[PDB]
Amino acid sequence: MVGLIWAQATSGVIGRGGDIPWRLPEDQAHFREITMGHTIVMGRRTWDSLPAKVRPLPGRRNVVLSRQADFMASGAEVVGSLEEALTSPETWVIGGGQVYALALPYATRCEVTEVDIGLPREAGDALAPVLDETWRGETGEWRFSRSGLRYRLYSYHRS
Ligand SMILES: NC(=O)C1=CN([C@@H]2O[C@H](COP(=O)(O)OP(=O)(O)OC[C@H]3O[C@@H](n4cnc5c(N)ncnc54)[C@H](OP(=O)(O)O)[C@@H]3O)[C@@H](O)[C@H]2O)C=CC1
Ligand SMILES: Nc1nc2ncc(CNc3ccc(C(=O)N[C@@H](CCC(=O)O)C(=O)O)c(O)c3)nc2c(=O)[nH]1
Repeated sequence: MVGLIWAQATSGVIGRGGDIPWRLPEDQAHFREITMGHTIVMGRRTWDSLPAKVRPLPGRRNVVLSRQADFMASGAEVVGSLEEALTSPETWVIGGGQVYALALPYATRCEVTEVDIGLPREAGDALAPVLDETWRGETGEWRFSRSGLRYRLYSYHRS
């Protein structure tokens, strides 16, 4: 089972300027709950974007995709291909835009947070993959974050 997990603005934006363009602590706790105890796979940029305090993310086997054969990330397994990254039975792909797109065909679950923030797409943003009609989804109820932003959770699956 390969799953993808991400949070997006309604527009599809997931990243800008090498970071995530909003604050939503409740969603980050959700991320931890889903991923804890599993292998997680991410692109090198997403690894770079993790706060030092949680790089690597604790309690998870951190796998990082890079085309730099020499790249080393403390506490992570650097691999050069998606094939080498997807060897664990349950794997969560945690981004970013490039790696979500790469892994989408391999995935049978998506755990998606929609963030109700006005954030029109800009050139060079990182974007969420678009889920087509092969996916079946359940839509959760809107909640307000302590940050003031409304958000909701989707669970998608395809067999
Ligand atoms: N809101 C959310 O849920 C999330 C948001 N983000 C945001 O996403 C953005 C980063 O996404 P993005 O810029 O797309 O970069 P990624 O995180 O997807 O990392 C891309 C890097 O992965 C490596 N890579 C890509 N394709 C391959 C391949 N086929 N084989 C081997 N290595 C490969 C390269 O590393 P190298 O260059 O070292 O070769 C490439 O530069 C940031 O802004 C981050 O904050 C990230 C995760 C979740
Ligand atoms: N839905 C959803 N998916 C994501 N998938 C990938 C990334 C990449 N960026 C991340 C991922 C995790 C953290 C992080 O600090 N996580 C900690 C703290 C958890 C907590 O605060 O309770 C942990 O998991 O232990 C981060 O600072 C950036 N983000 C999200 C995201 O924000 N939302």
